[PDB]
Amino acid sequence: GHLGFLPRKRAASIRARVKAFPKDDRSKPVALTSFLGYKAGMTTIVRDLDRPGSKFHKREVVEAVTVVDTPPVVVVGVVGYVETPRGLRSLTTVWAEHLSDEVKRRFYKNWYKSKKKAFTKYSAKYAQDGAGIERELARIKKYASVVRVLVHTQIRKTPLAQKKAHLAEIQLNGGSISEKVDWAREHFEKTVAVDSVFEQNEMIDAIAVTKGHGQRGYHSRTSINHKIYRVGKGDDEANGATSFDRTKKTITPMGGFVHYGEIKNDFIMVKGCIPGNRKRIVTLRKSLYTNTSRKALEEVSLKWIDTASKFGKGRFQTPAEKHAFMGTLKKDL
RNA sequence: AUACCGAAGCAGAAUUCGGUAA
RNA sequence: GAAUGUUACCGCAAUAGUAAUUGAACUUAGUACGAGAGGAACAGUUCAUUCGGAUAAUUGGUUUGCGGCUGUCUGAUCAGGCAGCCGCGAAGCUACAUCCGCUGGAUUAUGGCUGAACCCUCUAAGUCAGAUCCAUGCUAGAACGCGGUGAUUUCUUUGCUCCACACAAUAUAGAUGGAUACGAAUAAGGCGUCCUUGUGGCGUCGCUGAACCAUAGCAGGCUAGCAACGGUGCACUUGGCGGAAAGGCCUUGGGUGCUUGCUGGCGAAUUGCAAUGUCAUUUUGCGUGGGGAUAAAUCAUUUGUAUACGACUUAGAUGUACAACGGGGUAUUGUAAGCAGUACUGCUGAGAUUACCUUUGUUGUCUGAUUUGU
Repeated sequence: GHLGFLPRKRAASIRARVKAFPKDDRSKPVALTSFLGYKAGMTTIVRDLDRPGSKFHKREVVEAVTVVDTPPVVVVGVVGYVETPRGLRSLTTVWAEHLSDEVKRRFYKNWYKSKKKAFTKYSAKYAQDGAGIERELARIKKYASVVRVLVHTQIRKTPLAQKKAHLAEIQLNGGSISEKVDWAREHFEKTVAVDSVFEQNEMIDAIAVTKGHGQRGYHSRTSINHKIYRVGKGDDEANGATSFDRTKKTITPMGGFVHYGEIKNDFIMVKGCIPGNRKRIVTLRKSLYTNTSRKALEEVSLKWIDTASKFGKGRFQTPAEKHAFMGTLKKDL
């Protein structure tokens, strides 16, 4: 057994705690250092191997790729940090004036029984000329060194019975922390898309809690060197609008995703599998730095995508395939 | 446990020796 | 899972566990070498084996649900009620399935530079290249670590909280004028000045704080006069600085006492020759007035990512919120009940189930007990 991955004690929460960020680039424009989303099932994808010298070089090759259910990231605040001899410390936290019901639920377990006195008087302080809630920005500018944005996911968009919001801190790539806080404030209550941070062929890393076998499993894990193959937009239609297979369909498997994960929002395709099963929230990061190897730098296309259901063994790809061979079906037509 | 140095009439391949190190 | 404020969310990390590993192919190659066969090599690329984490794209040992097969039989073909067998296949157990498994410093052995010991010297003063130690990363989080943040019982007869005054208990790891702020060197640094502004010139300081600020009044009162509007106890007000443990530093203007800077008038006694002769706050308790806000958690209900049992993850006090359904998709089966007679033929790839998604219309529910609170 691995010595580093011991003891095997289970994680304390579904969300995996991120404790490392890709340094701090003082020259890059302001951008998010990571992304948050939810994990769906898995599928299959094939692409052309442009890698030189490979056995399957310049040939179509099948690769296993998972699908991450990514809801839009709506900013709710930002957190500043200051260097100290006792380690990094969060000097001040601020919020985006207004908070959705899902965000308020995160602070409540018996939400229905509670009088729902969530963020309210704080908004009353904001409901004026600003003063303290505006001087906090100046205080952050004066002393802060690294600023982490505070965002939550649109859980109600995800097909999850649990409507409680999930929130985590994300560091800002850009320098000039004044610009960091200015951009964060301007983005208060705004919605951020995947294209604003990640991009196709980027070697992102995945971190999440492992599957529980029902103590084996249910522990946080980090997987690095995973290449994105296509930015997905499940809000629209015809997600399979690739250059090949001009018979546009949807990435959703027949009858919906197995067990759970009926995609109804943005999604992303990532090379290989991801730790943990569906219904688990997964955070994405740029993998610190980008390797210069062809396996990490080369860009890839996409073609065949499997759509047959897995509620059994799998056969039918689309409902329109059932005709001709079955003759008459008086029960239906 | 593998390799890093100096030497051999060590052309190359290849081989041996003194030190580091398990 | 027990305790410091109540509860909960997002964070930091003192600390500890460390992780990768070997071979193979191209191009540098038939190149340098070399009579000759034979055959280097850095760097750039492509794969798998040893080991580790994952998930099921596929595979794999792994809902009597669909077709029919035997027996006890309803009378009788339609039914298997009871005990199972041949094809398809999940649900999980669970691997013979798949991907991935990182880049920066200081060193040493070692190769040099400057340069004495005494021409030389990689070493004595230092330094460049350079594998063992630490960093990056991953895993847990002091449950005897820390920061920020959502809210602070509308009646315990202001209940909670911060303040003003106001009486007690509680004790001190131990006041009895003042922690009375640069940096850098110790084979030199300040101070005041000059400036043709520098590693500069001039005068000079240390050799201890054995000092600096203050220190006089019944333990510190009343009052009179002189010189200035300086010093200072205290309530305000304009503004700046301090985020490392900033929680302090002040700054403008008056207001109000003292002023021992100087000169006078008042009382000190009896504690009897002394008995620390009681003056600081740390915490907590009770009595009023000046304001501020009025919430949260457990069980229940349940969920299924979780699941040996705990635990964990959820939904709900009026909106497609919770949940039933048949429908729809999904998976499965290949000729079912009968009727058309030509000794199996059209309905009939049929009906069909469907613990996965789906909940479109109807329909039912939406209200309880306990606890917390500086």
